[PDB]
Amino acid sequence: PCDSGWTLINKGDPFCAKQQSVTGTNFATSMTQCLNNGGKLCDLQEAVGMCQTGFIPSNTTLWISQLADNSSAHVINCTSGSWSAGFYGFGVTVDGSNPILPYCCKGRR
Amino acid sequence: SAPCDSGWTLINKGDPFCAKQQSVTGTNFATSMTQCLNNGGKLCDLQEAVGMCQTGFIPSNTTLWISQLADNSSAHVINCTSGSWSAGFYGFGVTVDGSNPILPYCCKGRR
Amino acid sequence: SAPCDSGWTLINKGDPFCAKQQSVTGTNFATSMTQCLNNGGKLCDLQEAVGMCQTGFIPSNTTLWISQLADNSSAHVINCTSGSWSAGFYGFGVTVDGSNPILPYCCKGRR
Repeated sequence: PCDSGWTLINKGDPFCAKQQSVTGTNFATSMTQCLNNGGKLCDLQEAVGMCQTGFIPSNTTLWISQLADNSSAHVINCTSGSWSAGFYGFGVTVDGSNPILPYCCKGRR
Repeated sequence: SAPCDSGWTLINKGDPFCAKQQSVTGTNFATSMTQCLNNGGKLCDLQEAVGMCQTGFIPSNTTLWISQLADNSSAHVINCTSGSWSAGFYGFGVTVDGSNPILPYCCKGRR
Repeated sequence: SAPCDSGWTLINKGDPFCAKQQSVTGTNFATSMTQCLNNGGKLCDLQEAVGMCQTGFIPSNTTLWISQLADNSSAHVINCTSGSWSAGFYGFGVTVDGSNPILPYCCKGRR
């Protein structure tokens, strides 16, 4: 159901996700990279589903698609299956001990 | 040739989608989302709730979670009354909006 | 077959999706959402607007609503100029962003 390099996440309506980088990347760069790879930054529920599946490693922070304000965006941290929310300015690349990784999601093919 | 899974209902607003009421009891945000994800769907976003209210699939005077955070600790709810909608927000652990219970509704794509 | 319906354009950015400018004059948030819902779609989200700007579908110096709320009374807008985007927020009844009319854009899934 997913293109080469993507993974079928079986939560909600199953979708396809991919960790796009191992480097800490800012918000706009994350979104643009994912858009160039035929996908989008995952929303809140897709992040929660990937965390519940174990697809996202424990204690990992990623940018989700929601804005916190005109100059900030929300991050989701995944640890031991549970999710927590935060936000940062568009230019931030490191959420405490975790570099903020870009994760792309897209529909089933 | 059914447009939805059994237990789900086609809402003809925007691109028609499939909605289902998960529970009749007030439920917090995290449990709402987890139950929707475990029922093959996800929490309805703002426009899906507006469509379900305009169609009448959501009865008058109904408060339900939507899939947008209000801050790191809160999420938005939508109240539906007399065919019109209004937005509010509440902490994750909250299960009640005034006299109304915050009910979980799930949405997914038309099949 | 055709990826989009008559009037809608396939946007080749992110998950490729069908889009349509719903009006040429400033429209408030609620009327924008209602027009989109009544014409088979919904207000585009943040990444859909960013893609439409990066592909050139959105002309330069264009402000449009998106589907996210900034609070219970306001919604976010995206302005596209050159290849780049910026985020603002305005009350539901606002029609103009500075000297830019707030235009409604509808988005939906392909095929």
